[PDB]
Amino acid sequence: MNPPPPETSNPNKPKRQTNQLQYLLRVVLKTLWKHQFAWPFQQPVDAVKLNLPDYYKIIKTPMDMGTIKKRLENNYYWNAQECIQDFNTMFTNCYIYNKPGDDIVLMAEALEKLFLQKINELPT
Ligand SMILES: Nc1cc(-n2ccnc2)c2cc(O)cc(O)c2n1
Repeated sequence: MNPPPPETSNPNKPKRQTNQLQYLLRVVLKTLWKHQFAWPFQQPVDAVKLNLPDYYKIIKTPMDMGTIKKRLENNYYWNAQECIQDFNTMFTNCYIYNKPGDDIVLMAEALEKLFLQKINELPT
């Protein structure tokens, strides 16, 4: 049984649009999305479909690029740092659930390096 996915809207949370958050959607997320190793990370982990019944017994703060994308489209974040923290949660979850050298880990590590290159310089 999968948990509910992370929220992509919250009326109690203030919204904001910044140049940096626009960039994280238009440039960073949409470039990572096209990477050959992006597909495992484009939606929440379906533990039922993927036959990973222990996934959410281990990962208690799930995050994925589909959720991040919807948050960016919703102007859900206050600032770029909040969105960057969601990317880092996504990568860290993969490294927690899996072991060094696993195929999925190699995929996450390549995306993380590309992510860090793209956010090295943000607009002002
Ligand atoms: N051991 C695995 C297998 C995955 N997977 C398997 C088939 N498709 C994705 C997987 C997918 C993710 O988004 C994150 C993970 O931490 C995963 N870990």
